[PDB]
Amino acid sequence: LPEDPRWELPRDRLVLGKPLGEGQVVLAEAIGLDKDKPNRVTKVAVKMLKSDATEKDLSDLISEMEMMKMIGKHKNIINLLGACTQDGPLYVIVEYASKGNLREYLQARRPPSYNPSHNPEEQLSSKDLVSCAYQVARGMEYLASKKCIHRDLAARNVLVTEDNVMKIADFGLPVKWMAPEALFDRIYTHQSDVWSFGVLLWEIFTLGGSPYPGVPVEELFKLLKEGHRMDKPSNCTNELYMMMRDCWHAVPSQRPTFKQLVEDLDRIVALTSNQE
Ligand SMILES: COc1cc(OC)c(Cl)c(N2Cc3cnc(NC4CCCCC4)nc3N([C@H]3CCN(C(=O)/C=C/CN(C)C)C3)C2=O)c1Cl
Repeated sequence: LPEDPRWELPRDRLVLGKPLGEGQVVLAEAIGLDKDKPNRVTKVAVKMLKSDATEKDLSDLISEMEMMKMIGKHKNIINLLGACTQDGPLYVIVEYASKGNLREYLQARRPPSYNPSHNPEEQLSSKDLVSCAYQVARGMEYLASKKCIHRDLAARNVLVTEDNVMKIADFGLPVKWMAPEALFDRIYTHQSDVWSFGVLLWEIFTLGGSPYPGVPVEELFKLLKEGHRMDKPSNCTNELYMMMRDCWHAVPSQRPTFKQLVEDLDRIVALTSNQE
């Protein structure tokens, strides 16, 4: 594989740590990732091919990496940090998110709807929830501006850092998150991503609720054509419900853009107190 000096990090500068999940992702420590601070260690996530991996697996991993190079940096996406491509197997180094995906993060913060965790965490304010939504919309607005269409936007594909920064995941590569047009015609656009975001908003305000609970997949597209839409979560403002519903406009052209959603969420965040 051709070397790329803009991203290469010597292999011995990376201390492989524990599994993070399934190629596969391990936690690691990078020594001197910032060339200005060569004695600093930074926790990172690393992706590499699985044990019984194919040629297709390899070139997808490369495509993902090359795509990540082009998209550029934004604080609300999982950014590329480097790669080990030479002295052995391919490693792709990206930012680490210690607090899990948003779906788990939220569930684990439910009041003791059911809390599956034996290790529960502290309650989130109303302002925190809106601000989570705002950050995710910022992520997507940036991705949309670089002409990237996600296709599987959902709370499970948002990750949360140690500092509670929301970061879009796997943006360079389930039916209950798809716009109808994607579901039927396999037509994915920025507008279908906006649909997916509405579902993601509903997850936020159900603290990780499963969408369309009890509805079988088979039925769902029909129900959707007939104008079926999820009910408002028990604890969600009418305003934020309207945003969900706008995201779920049957006509893709009539949905708001991520640009507009960011603006709207910015206003709502500033209008929601830390105490309400
Ligand atoms: C090219 O490499 C990547 C490209 C990416 O998007 C463009 C992403 Cl999102 C990733 N990441 C980076 C990443 C960063 N931090 C974490 N933290 C874990 C969160 C899950 C709990 C422990 C820490 N994970 C990353 N992973 C995956 C690894 C597993 N992930 C999950 O959400 C797993 C959920 C399963 N539950 C039951 C624990 C996210 C990734 O796949 C990686 Cl490694």
